[PDB]
Amino acid sequence: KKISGGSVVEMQGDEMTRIIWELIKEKLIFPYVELDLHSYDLGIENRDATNDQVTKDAAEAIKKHNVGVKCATITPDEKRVEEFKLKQMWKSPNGTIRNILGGTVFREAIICKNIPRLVSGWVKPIIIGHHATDFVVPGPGKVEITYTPSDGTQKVTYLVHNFEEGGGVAMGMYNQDKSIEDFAHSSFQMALSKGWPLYLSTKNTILKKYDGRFKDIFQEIYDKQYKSQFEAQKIWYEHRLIDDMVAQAMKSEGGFIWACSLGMMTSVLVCPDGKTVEAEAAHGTVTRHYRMYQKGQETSTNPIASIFAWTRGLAHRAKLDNNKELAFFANALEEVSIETIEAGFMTKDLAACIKGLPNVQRSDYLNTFEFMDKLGENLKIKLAQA
Amino acid sequence: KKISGGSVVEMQGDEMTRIIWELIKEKLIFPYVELDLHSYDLGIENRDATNDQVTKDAAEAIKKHNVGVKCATITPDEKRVEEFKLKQMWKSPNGTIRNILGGTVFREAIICKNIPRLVSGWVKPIIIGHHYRATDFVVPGPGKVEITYTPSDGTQKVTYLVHNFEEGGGVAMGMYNQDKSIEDFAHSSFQMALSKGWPLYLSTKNTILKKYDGRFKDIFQEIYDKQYKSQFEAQKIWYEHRLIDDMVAQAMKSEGGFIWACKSLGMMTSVLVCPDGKTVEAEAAHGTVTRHYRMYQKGQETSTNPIASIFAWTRGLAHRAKLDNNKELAFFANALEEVSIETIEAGFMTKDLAACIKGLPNVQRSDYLNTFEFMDKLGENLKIKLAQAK
Ligand SMILES: NC(=O)C1=CN([C@@H]2O[C@H](COP(=O)(O)OP(=O)(O)OC[C@H]3O[C@@H](n4cnc5c(N)ncnc54)[C@H](OP(=O)(O)O)[C@@H]3O)[C@@H](O)[C@H]2O)C=CC1
Ligand SMILES: NC(=O)C1=CN([C@@H]2O[C@H](COP(=O)(O)OP(=O)(O)OC[C@H]3O[C@@H](n4cnc5c(N)ncnc54)[C@H](OP(=O)(O)O)[C@@H]3O)[C@@H](O)[C@H]2O)C=CC1
Ligand SMILES: CN1C(=O)/C(=C\c2ccc(=O)[nH]c2)NC1=S
Repeated sequence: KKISGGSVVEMQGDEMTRIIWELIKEKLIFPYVELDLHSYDLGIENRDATNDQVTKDAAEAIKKHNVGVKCATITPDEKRVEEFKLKQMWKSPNGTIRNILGGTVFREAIICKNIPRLVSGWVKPIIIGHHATDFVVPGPGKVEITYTPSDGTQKVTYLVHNFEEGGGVAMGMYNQDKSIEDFAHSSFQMALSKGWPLYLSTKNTILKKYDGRFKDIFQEIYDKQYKSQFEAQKIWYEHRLIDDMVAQAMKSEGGFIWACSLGMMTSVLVCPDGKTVEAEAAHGTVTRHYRMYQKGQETSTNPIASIFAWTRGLAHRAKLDNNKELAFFANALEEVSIETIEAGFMTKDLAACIKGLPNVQRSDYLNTFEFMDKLGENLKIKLAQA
Repeated sequence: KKISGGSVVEMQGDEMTRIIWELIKEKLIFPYVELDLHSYDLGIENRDATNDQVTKDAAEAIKKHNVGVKCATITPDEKRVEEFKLKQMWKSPNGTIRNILGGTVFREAIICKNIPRLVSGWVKPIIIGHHYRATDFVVPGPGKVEITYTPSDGTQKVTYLVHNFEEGGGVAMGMYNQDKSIEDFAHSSFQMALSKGWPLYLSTKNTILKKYDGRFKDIFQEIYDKQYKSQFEAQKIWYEHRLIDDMVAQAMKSEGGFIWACKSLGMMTSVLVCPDGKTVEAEAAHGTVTRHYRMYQKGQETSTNPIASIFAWTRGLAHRAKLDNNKELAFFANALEEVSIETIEAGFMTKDLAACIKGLPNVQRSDYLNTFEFMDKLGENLKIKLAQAK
């Protein structure tokens, strides 16, 4: 009577998102889906309690089971250490996981037809994917950067700058071909999965050789694994330059992968091998909202990013398992969310995008529990019907 | 009769901006201001003709007279060489001038109330300083990339491994920065904050590049304490280093009204600020507007935006005034800046602004004036505004 989801690593979070997260599982996921769930408590007091072990433990779990969905979690500073009496200034969980998993991060804003987009439109969303020794130079003299190949066949030495002025500062950066390659695979697969064109954008004219190598190693992997599958879906890859991008793009239908309100932005880390994926929101814990919540005040916090974390995650578990039932479900919910907002029912943040904050009458939007309630109602219906 | 302006270095540019600059002069400056005008014609023909000499001179002039106003100039490339049979693909004027005067470039966007902004929280303006010359090359296969510092005083050289490539090849690059260059950045930066009475913010990835951005933060504080804290507190402003992630946070959540030191185009104003805090060069941040200019050539109606260009004149003129204690000029410059904003805030604008409000597809002709009409309306409100302050 319920769907078999399968293996999902979930990660609990902090403050206001910890609440929405629970609200989602309760009203939107568990009433409908059975999962073999590898839950990991990543909330600040638990991370401290276990010496950030829970984090490493979770990351390994995702590596194992391919699918991870993550609630937003407190990264620590002074005030935090002071607040929870933390033993240490724990390294961002995103950082720790990203480190054990690799891959490249894709960021997509969810588009609602009644919600202002920067460009008037933009019917379909653009999907953005983003991609050293430094020292002091006491006084004058040459800083040269020099390359000797393994076989000692040559030696190239380029001068970085000659200091006759005084001292300064200097640095050296590198980048292996492998990493560029992983960036490419991920970039093309992303374009495949979402059946959309891919673009690349570089300096290329300034940092010629560096950004050149990117142009190249993309082309090559395209022309030897992807030129084929791509046109098998009437969909291209192409290069371009940053300002010529923003050119034909800020006058575009939108809806392509481009390689280089917060409640609506969705990040996803897509690993090299295409099989492993972690989804989360792009926003934080929404502390301001949670302080209010604590104070007994009413809140209007956008659960969409967090929802899409779930769906995109579930979507990818379905894909892997070859699970048409589940696949349908994830999609069905992604629909209901956009549907419900387009229907006019929405949280305060969205309402502000439409009317501007000074203009928002309480009856223009719904509070956190009201909006979550409404999606619950609309999901229940939409599923009952089709 | 007219206000005595003083020494001002004028540079004339190309294409649409050339047409507009002549209108700004004719209609808005000259009628009210006499000026000891060192003009230099930075047209492309003339730059060609004189063997980019006129450029150099203009820079040298600005050096000597402290105040410049630049019209947008063509930067050549292959296509341009053909169009103009150029003797040579001459370097970017700004490039030439900036490498003679030094200092720090500063963009401020001009904000009208009726113009959908980037963030509606930004009710007051945000001014951004930016600091290029990095050597980069391709590792074809395995080997070591090392970066070596040999002191000029004969002390043992110092070698850092940048990466030892075993599995494959890749890319590499050195980057550098002189103390002088950073000192300059800091000064220019504190100069401009005091100038504009707004507070100053430096951002870095200092945590991540301990030594490289470490130097900046330091050099900035060390300069800030040694000679600006006094003047800063004695004006209710402050300096402060921050990290980029904190810095965009506070920015996106702010009221605007601050200068930030960082390591629509007809409303963007570029200002080169020399460290001495005595020389300034003003210019619109946009280019020569060929697209519009070729429309103008073929007899068609244009609606190009003069504000950017006008503010070149006004910061230049304003700085001149401030230098010379010219209370009369000072007023005028402001008076004109306001009239600008005002006129647009009154509905009278160019097509590009009209499309900021009504959406590019929904822009009807009656929403906006064309270049020449709008330029007149500026002329009209200026006269009127000026007549009122008397
Ligand atoms: N683990 C993770 O993935 C991340 C964690 N964080 C953590 O978040 C904590 C504090 O977050 P902070 O950086 O202050 O800001 P957040 O990114 O948490 O959100 C700050 C502001 O953005 C708006 N906002 C963001 N998300 C939503 C939403 N879903 N619905 C409605 N409004 C939203 C609200 O604006 P308004 O005030 O106008 O209502 C909110 O006050 C920090 O401790 C940080 O470490 C941050 C980012 C990612
Ligand atoms: N000397 C200088 O400081 C600079 C010079 N240039 C030079 O300009 C030439 C061509 O410039 P280009 O690349 O077209 O860049 P431009 O800055 O001239 O502008 C390109 C587009 O931006 C919009 N735009 C810019 N300024 C205005 C304005 N004042 N009013 C209305 N719309 C505006 C127009 O778009 P739309 O067509 O949609 O109206 C315009 O076609 C080159 O040779 C280049 O080197 C460029 C930048 C700076
Ligand atoms: C405005 N502008 C430039 O500055 C430019 C190139 C440049 C500038 C300074 C320098 O030191 N080297 C190169 N081209 C255009 S247009």
